Amino acid sequence: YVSLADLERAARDVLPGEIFDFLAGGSGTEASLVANRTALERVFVIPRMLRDLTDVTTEIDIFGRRAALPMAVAPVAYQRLFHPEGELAVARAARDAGVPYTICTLSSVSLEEIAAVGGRPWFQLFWLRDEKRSLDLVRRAEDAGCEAIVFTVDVPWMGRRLRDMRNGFALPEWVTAANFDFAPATWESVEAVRAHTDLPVVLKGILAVEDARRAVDAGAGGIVVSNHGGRQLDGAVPGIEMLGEIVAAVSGGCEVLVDGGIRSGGDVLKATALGASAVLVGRPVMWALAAAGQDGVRQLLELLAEEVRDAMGLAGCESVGAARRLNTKLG
Amino acid sequence: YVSLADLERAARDVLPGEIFDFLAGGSGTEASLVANRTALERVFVIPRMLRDLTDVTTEIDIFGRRAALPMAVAPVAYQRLFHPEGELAVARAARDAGVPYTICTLSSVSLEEIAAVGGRPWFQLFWLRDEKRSLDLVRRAEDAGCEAIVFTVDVPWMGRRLRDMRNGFALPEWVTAANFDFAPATWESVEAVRAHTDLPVVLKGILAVEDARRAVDAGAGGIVVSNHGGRQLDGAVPGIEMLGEIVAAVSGGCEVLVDGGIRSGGDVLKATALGASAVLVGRPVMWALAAAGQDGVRQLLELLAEEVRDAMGLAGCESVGAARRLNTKLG
Amino acid sequence: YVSLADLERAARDVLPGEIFDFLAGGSGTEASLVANRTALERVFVIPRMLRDLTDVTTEIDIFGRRAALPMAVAPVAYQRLFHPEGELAVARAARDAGVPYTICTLSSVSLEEIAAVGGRPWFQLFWLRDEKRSLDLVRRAEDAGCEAIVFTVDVPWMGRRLRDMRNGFALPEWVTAANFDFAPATWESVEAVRAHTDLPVVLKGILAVEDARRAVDAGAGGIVVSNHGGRQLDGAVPGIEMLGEIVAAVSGGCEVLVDGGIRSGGDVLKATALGASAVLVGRPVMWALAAAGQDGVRQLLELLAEEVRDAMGLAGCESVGAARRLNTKLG
Amino acid sequence: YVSLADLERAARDVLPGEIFDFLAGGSGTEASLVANRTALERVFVIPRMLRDLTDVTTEIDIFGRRAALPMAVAPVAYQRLFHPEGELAVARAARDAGVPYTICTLSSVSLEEIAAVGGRPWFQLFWLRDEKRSLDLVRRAEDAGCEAIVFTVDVPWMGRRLRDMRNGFALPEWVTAANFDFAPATWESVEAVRAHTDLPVVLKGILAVEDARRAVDAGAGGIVVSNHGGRQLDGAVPGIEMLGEIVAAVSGGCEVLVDGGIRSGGDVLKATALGASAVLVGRPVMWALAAAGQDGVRQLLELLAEEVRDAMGLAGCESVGAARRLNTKLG
Ligand SMILES: Cc1cc2nc3c(=O)[nH]c(=O)nc-3n(C[C@H](O)[C@H](O)[C@H](O)COP(=O)(O)O)c2cc1C
Ligand SMILES: Cc1cc2nc3c(=O)[nH]c(=O)nc-3n(C[C@H](O)[C@H](O)[C@H](O)COP(=O)(O)O)c2cc1C
Ligand SMILES: Cc1cc2nc3c(=O)[nH]c(=O)nc-3n(C[C@H](O)[C@H](O)[C@H](O)COP(=O)(O)O)c2cc1C
Ligand SMILES: Cc1cc2nc3c(=O)[nH]c(=O)nc-3n(C[C@H](O)[C@H](O)[C@H](O)COP(=O)(O)O)c2cc1C
Ligand SMILES: O=C(O)[C@@H](O)Cc1ccccc1
Ligand SMILES: O=C(O)[C@@H](O)Cc1ccccc1
Ligand SMILES: O=C(O)[C@@H](O)Cc1ccccc1
Ligand SMILES: O=C(O)[C@@H](O)Cc1ccccc1
Ligand SMILES: O=C(O)[C@@H](O)Cc1ccccc1
Ligand SMILES: O=C(O)[C@@H](O)Cc1ccccc1
Ligand SMILES: O=C(O)[C@@H](O)Cc1ccccc1
Ligand SMILES: O=C(O)[C@@H](O)Cc1ccccc1
Repeated sequence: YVSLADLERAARDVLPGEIFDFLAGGSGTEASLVANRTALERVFVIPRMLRDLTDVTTEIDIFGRRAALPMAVAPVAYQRLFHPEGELAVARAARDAGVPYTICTLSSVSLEEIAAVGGRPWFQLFWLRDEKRSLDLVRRAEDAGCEAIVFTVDVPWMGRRLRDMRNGFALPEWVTAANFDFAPATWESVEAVRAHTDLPVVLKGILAVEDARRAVDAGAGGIVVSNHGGRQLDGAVPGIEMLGEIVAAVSGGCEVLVDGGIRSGGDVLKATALGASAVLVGRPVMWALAAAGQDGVRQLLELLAEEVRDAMGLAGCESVGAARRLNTKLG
Repeated sequence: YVSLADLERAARDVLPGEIFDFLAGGSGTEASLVANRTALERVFVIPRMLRDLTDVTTEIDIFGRRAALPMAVAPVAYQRLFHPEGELAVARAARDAGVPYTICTLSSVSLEEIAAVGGRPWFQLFWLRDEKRSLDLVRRAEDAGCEAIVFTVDVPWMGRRLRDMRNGFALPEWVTAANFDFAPATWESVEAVRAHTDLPVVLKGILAVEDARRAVDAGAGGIVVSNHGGRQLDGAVPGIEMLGEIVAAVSGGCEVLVDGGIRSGGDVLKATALGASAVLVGRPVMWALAAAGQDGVRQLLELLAEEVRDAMGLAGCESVGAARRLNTKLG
Repeated sequence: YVSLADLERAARDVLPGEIFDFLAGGSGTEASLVANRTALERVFVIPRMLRDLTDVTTEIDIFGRRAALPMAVAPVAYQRLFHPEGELAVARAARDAGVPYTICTLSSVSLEEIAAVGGRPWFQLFWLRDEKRSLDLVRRAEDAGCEAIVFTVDVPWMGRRLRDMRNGFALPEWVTAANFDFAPATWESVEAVRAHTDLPVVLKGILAVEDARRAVDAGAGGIVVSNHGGRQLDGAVPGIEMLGEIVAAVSGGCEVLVDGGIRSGGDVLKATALGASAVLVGRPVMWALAAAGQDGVRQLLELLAEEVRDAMGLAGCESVGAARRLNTKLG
Repeated sequence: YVSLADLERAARDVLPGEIFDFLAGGSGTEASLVANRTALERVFVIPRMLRDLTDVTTEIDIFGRRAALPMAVAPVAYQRLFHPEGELAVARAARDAGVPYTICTLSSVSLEEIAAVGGRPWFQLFWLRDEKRSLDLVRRAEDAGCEAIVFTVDVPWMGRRLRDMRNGFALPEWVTAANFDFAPATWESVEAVRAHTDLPVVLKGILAVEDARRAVDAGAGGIVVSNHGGRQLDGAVPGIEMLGEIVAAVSGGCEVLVDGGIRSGGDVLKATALGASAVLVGRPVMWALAAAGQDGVRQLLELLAEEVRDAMGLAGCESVGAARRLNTKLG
């Protein structure tokens, strides 16, 4: 595998069609899904030359911990859909690569088992039905050693995924929500979470500038600027198109991550140059999982690591901070 | 049917080619027809998160009455072309959905029969040959219980529809202008109508900002920002491209509606976010009529209702007014 | 024929390939040729409604004479290439339509014969080898009753037409330059012409704003904002893209015409709305000539006349002057 | 051959696939490779008319010497890959055309043999492993009569060329680095070179404005605004998109060249109009070499010479300086 696109074809071959579609699809006409890629493709970097590259490092510090790359594995529900080892395969590869892994509320292996793998697990929260259970999930995650709560804020309910509707797709009987035996979140829900954990709370799915500033005011330790991979509002702006304005508005008040369509180290560089602290990567991690299990994800993460270092140095950046100071031009 | 596009294919199968073309076509090279869709596709919404969605409502008040959605059925002449029950099937489904139905001057069932169906009928006016007959049609409509006069102002004569010319298309002998046994409108014609009814007069086919302001000055209760579905001037700007500027110029002085290419609840949301009070929908209603009669239109209107509610809540809007305060970004 | 595009197909059928290519082609990679159409397609008109259309007229006064449309037939060399009656067929149809016809320096029928047809002939000048012969051609034209000298200023030499090179195209022995038994023009050449005729001198092939202003200063009675149909500099900006800026810069000091890709009455309207006094039309006139001789050109000119009137009234313009006051929007 | 594109097809026929790919390819997804052409295609020139063209000259003075065209042959490593005579064939044709030829550090014929051909050789430098050897290469070049040192500054290491990886491409045993029996460059390396030669030092691969100004401050005699033909950072902005801003920032302090996708005399004109002193041309020279050896390159250079003169005069420019004062418009 010499690009992330080799892995997509290999995943399409092995997965059942309806599962491939569950993974690949977006909501509505898939406008936002396609726009995530379009938007990245319009961005060109203006590289710097003749800088010292004797110690190029891709490491960052985030939410109290060193990460090997400015990247984390995005939350993706039900990973046993893609491979029998599911979340454990992905979490092991992430641990070994030094990349944070986001454990899902709807994980197909329990959060405690996943966290036992080690590494830098984060925990993604879907707000439940009741405040007390939501907060129980948060406490479980914190007790298990998760280092951040990734509160998903863009899913008051799920988007209408027409591929799944047409396929009549439903979870196989062999995949379950292993954390169990839901409701719209509000700012009051954010406060309830913030009051009940000492972990950084990261709001995932912020697109409006006013919401980014309120997230800081609310005591968030980060946000993820995201349209949920084009799976929520069809017609929502891509995160990458809001990122620059949002980074300027928070003015260092929280970490600002982005996701949506990141498919190479050059894409990571683009996101960094627009001001992102780090990115999330979703679908490609699942392609590598589907294609080759743990070793598949490990290979993906090594290819991304090499592509990020490559891109940084070709752009004259010895550190991620320097990459953030690069300028861009739209094509 | 899980999108409006399923219905188009079903209509293409059942209708005779030349009738499908009458419906689908525009004037000239169809530039304005295509641009209506292009323009909507360029618009992205910036959704808001974490707002109270406990009582999301799609209702609006317009021209004195509650409507269930910010939408009305556009005037489309000769609906017996598409189904034997014609306008009565459409008007019944609209009534049952709580959406206003626009009765045409060139309806293939008489305006009085259509209005007898009940619901919230509006009446569209083509200016006749003489002031007295025009005003008779208006009086008939008002006497029959129509709640607004939709004066079409963009048809001093008809556009050159090359599909129809090539097809040598002509009304079958079995469809007639059931309101009977025409001339360019002017501002003087608007005043004659305004002076002779107590109903709100809505000017349909306004694109210039100066014309929107004059419509307010003239005592219009609304306008429809529209290029007549690309069927009049070929090269006329899409309404959606003028809407924001026109909403700012009238500064609350009349309702501002838009039409042209609205094909989903996400499109409704876009129009709302650009400042529209409500939209009209034309061709898709006729596709549903052609495909499945009354029940077909009912299904379409239920799908739109669900898509509008979906979109609103995913964008953090509990009401249409809140949707109007959303910001947009062009792609 | 219900569009100008029907005529192109009919011309492609009858003409020998290499002659069709001579007609259709441009210089280089044909970038400027294609851009003429692209540019027109980006322009949308903002129509006005509810104006008096009781006496819509397409007439204009130009260079001392009434014309039936804001349009003239562009100079196109060697029209016997396309039909045996060549320039006489075209000039007769133009006369009968009330449109000025531009007689070429390289006409395949003598300028005196063409002018004998009557109508409103103009004469296009290519600068010769010597000042005295150039001026003889001008005197011949004036003596024959031509009403304007269209001095071509964008051909210091001919563009590299790769279709013709590949075809090894050469004038058949049966077509000759009937005005005979060339050199780069300069501003000094313009003055020599201006000093030797009382006719309005029109500089054809102006694209820079500074050249438009100098043309006024030089005593030109008009200019044609033009990239020579994409046949001269490959990469020259389309005239339509310079027109607005040039109209503002001359501020009524001379007539400002445009050409390049005008293929409908809607295109005429666009050019007018951008500020053109009139347009030239080239290739479509030759398609109609090739397809059906005199009667073919007559049909084209009647179709354009109807399309121009149609477009004007749909846009609320009772006169060409009103069309010039329309606003536009780029798509 | 009547365009540069005829030569590409002829090269594709004769070269082995993997060598054609080595030549044609870029890094990553080839975004920057494609963008070099896109960017040129967006540029339109605004030509001037009616200027004196009695003595049109394409000559320029650069780095102390007259060149016949505002163009040089770009450095391209290992030219014996494309033809058995390699660099000598290219250098002979360049000499005979009066165009500077850039001898590569990785030339497949020794720099001394190439320079013995005569003409205006320049020498391109890749920074070595040690300062003393780098400087030896520079001294060799100067001793051999090279007239400028083209220091490549955009290759701290090589880009990831996926075509070559997929092809498993490797230098045949019959091609060697004939100058021998590498390390990231820095500004300190530039100074070491500048201190050790009296030749103008030209930094090739500058894209940021701040780097252009520092190059002047560093005592460079020129720069080449370049993304290395899309072979280094995938996502690097095209040089042509930075050129105008960089020319304004150096304000005459050094020569500013550009490369990337120059494929015609019209493209040369575009680069000149954006402010370039001269261009480099890479891939097309290798196509002509592959197709027809020395005589192939000679034919290419004659075709470019004629296309540059053609374009200049059609645009009203009697000299390259006048071409630099042309304005442009983006399409
Ligand atoms: C199959 C699938 C399941 C997902 N499940 C979740 C989830 O449970 N929670 C969440 O916050 N995001 C979820 N996401 C969204 C991802 O976290 C991420 O925002 C999106 O996939 C990012 O884009 P990418 O896949 O283009 O890299 C899911 C995405 C996919 C494709
Ligand atoms: C077949 C057909 C007939 C129409 N008849 C009328 C009419 O009688 N009066 C009118 O004002 N608009 C008429 N319209 C225009 C519609 O009211 C509406 O402006 C246009 O169709 C809106 O766009 P949409 O079809 O893209 O939703 C007609 C449209 C179509 C397609
Ligand atoms: C076959 C052909 C021959 C032409 N000959 C001349 C000429 O002799 N003089 C001139 O000024 N323009 C000449 N032109 C350019 C036209 O006058 C006009 O600028 C160009 O064709 C306008 O565009 P259109 O063909 O797109 O309508 C010629 C154009 C064509 C296609
Ligand atoms: C096969 C190949 C080899 C190259 N080798 C070198 C090199 O040794 N040094 C260098 O500075 N640039 C090198 N370049 C880049 C060229 O100098 C030039 O920047 C690029 O090819 C310019 O674009 P063009 O090929 O689009 O005209 C090479 C380019 C190609 C295609
Ligand atoms: O995009 C998302 O967040 C959802 O698709 C995750 C999910 C999948 C399946 C069932 C429930 C939830
Ligand atoms: O308005 C801005 O500043 C960004 O939306 C521009 C942008 C477009 C596409 C991708 C990234 C950024
Ligand atoms: O777009 C419109 O408004 C017309 O097509 C309506 C109409 C149809 C048929 C006959 C007359 C009128
Ligand atoms: O000028 C403006 O402000 C709008 O025309 C922009 C727009 C384009 C496309 C769609 C909607 C809006
Ligand atoms: O575009 C033009 O103006 C030329 O093609 C006219 C011409 C044709 C043939 C020979 C000479 C001149
Ligand atoms: O800069 C301007 O104002 C015109 O070039 C814009 C334009 C583009 C395309 C067509 C016409 C006009
Ligand atoms: O683009 C470049 O500069 C390299 O491809 C040149 C090179 C080719 C082969 C081996 C080493 C270096
Ligand atoms: O910003 C500018 O001024 C140039 O990037 C514009 C440009 C685009 C494409 C080609 C050349 C120039």
